[PDB]
Amino acid sequence: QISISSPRKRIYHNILETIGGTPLVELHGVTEHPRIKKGTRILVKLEYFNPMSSVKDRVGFNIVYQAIKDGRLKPGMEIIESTSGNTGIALCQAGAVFGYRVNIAMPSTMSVERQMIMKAFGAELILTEGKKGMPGAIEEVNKMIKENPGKYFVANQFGNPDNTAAHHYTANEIWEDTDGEVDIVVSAVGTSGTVIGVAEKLKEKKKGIKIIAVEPEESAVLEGKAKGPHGIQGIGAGFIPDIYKKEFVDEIIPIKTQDAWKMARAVVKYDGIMCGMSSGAAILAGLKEAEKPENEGKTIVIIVPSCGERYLSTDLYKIKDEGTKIQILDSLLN
Amino acid sequence: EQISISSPRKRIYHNILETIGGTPLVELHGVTEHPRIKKGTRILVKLEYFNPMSSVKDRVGFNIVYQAIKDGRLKPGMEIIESTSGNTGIALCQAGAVFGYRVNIAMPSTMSVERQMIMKAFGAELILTEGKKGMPGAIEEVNKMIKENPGKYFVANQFGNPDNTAAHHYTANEIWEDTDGEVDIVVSAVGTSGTVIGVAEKLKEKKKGIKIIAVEPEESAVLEGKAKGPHGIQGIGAGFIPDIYKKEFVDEIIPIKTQDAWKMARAVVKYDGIMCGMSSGAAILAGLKEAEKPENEGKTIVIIVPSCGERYLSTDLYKIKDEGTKIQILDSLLNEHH
Ligand SMILES: *Cc1c(COP(=O)(O)O)cnc(C)c1O
Ligand SMILES: *Cc1c(COP(=O)(O)O)cnc(C)c1O
Repeated sequence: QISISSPRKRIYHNILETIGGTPLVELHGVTEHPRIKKGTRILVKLEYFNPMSSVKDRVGFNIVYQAIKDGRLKPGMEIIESTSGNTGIALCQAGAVFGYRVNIAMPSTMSVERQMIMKAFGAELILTEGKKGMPGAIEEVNKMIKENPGKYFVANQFGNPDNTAAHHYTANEIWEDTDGEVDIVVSAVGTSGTVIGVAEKLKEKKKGIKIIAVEPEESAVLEGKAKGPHGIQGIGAGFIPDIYKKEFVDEIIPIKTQDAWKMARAVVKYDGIMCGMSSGAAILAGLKEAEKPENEGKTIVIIVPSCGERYLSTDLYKIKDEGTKIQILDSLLN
Repeated sequence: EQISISSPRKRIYHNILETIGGTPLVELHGVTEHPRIKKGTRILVKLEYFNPMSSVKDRVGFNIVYQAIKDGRLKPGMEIIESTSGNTGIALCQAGAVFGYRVNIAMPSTMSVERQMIMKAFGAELILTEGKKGMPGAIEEVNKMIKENPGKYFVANQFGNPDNTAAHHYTANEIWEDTDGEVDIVVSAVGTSGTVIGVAEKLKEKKKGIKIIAVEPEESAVLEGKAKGPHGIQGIGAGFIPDIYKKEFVDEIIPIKTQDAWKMARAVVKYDGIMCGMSSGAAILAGLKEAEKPENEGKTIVIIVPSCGERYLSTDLYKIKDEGTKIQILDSLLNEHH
């Protein structure tokens, strides 16, 4: 028997109130492996259920809403951030609701898709020199702040603890949804707001929970390697964010870009869940935990930051995989 | 005011299909700020893009496949087929993936390449038909395939399948529960008509006096008895009256111009921060038109929002950049006289 969702029994005052309370869903297709025991539970928390389909919805909202409550953002000021991704979308959504102008700086070469999304929300785009990358976008933001003191609130996603703090809700949802049974949480790391915010709130609930960060093998900076070229969009920032707190992270798992994409392909094919690239990374790390003998019967929760639809212009679904399901899962796990 | 985000669901879903439905009902504020709309009337949008694949059709793909499995119309060995280049294709692929059935989707080779990619990701077999022939070419090929392979295929038949309409009794129950029975008017832009009919069937059981409004393109006003015509409101205006349409359940039909549907959608995202799709712009505009009627003062108006704007980035939806303040834009959208 299969029951769909019941009424929410709420009228939301605006779209920001629909942020969070994201669903926790059992994996079955990709967990069908002789070495993963029946009792081991592998669950994915689908952050693309947020109104703009990513985990960053929580971040854009909390950063802006807190700044407004704080007086760090007040009438006549504008929001600014250098970002070409989900954070920019999330800031645009918050700014639209609150009635604050949003300025997003990114290299002109970037996501013309996400550019259009940001413009649709009424953002002013600051398109910087393509060859200078994100450093060039940050550079222009700093120049604008210098020339206009008092005008701008900078979101500062990698240094702002309102990022981290938003994920106390993420943690509370994992705790409640699992009835306190969660044993391990796996999170692919971009800003690190999720892994740290979740870790600190869950540790408050149960010290024994294992917290696993995931990063690209090609840019394993949390593990002390250097910034390198990789293809896992949304993670591998190439530095350790100021909001990172190593004390709260129990293990770091490196995942190859190609394996993350291949995992994401298997998850949509065998579970009907259209996860993004970083989710492929997290889920593979989670499956690797799930086959460990010391983890038999444990409840493993894996954060899924975004949906595959935001990746159609990428190479994510371009490579075809050879073999049967078990062949594909063996190739990922070996 | 205090802004509070959503509480935990307090559920572990056995699979992705269990996350379908129970979509949020959200107040509009920004686009309702016009002198002709009274403070007391409540204008709400039901955001069907909260479904796992971001459209109302998740309910339809699911219920069509599930009810067919339960009935025995779909059984092991058979494959699912449908000619569709829209959201129904995606919803069938999602259902097929979870239930473990092959899904065959037919569409013109030139139509929605992005959602072609989405469907293939889900493991669907794409039947790409001659571009110039359009959807009739796709329907023709599905017809050929089922004729040659009797018993092999289960046809979803979205425009004639009572399981489409039936799925919307849940949509109706959600509207009913979320409004504490206060809902007065439901506005739905019509594609298959599953939503407007299924909602009407169930709500008309709850209380007398709930006004059911269908919305269609001004250019293809076939429900109002006008002739089929070219229009740009993706997801609606099929050009015919679907077999599941029941005119007795519909109180009024509102035609909306393509250009106005787009402009409304642009306004909703900019002033309410809600990224609704094209057909949503049509439904919302119709809803605001209801909200300005004096007989509707203080009523609760519920507008179906079938899809999100991100599915429209390759269209002209956001290419036109409206000049003018919020009040000029809203005033220009409501200014038609009748
Ligand atoms: C932000 C993001 C992440 C990482 O989440 P953090 O909380 O920033 O570490 C992973 N994937 C995608 C697609 C993201 O946008
Ligand atoms: C299906 C659909 C509609 C219309 O809903 P019906 O229940 O088929 O009438 C409107 N917009 C979009 C984008 C759709 O996919």
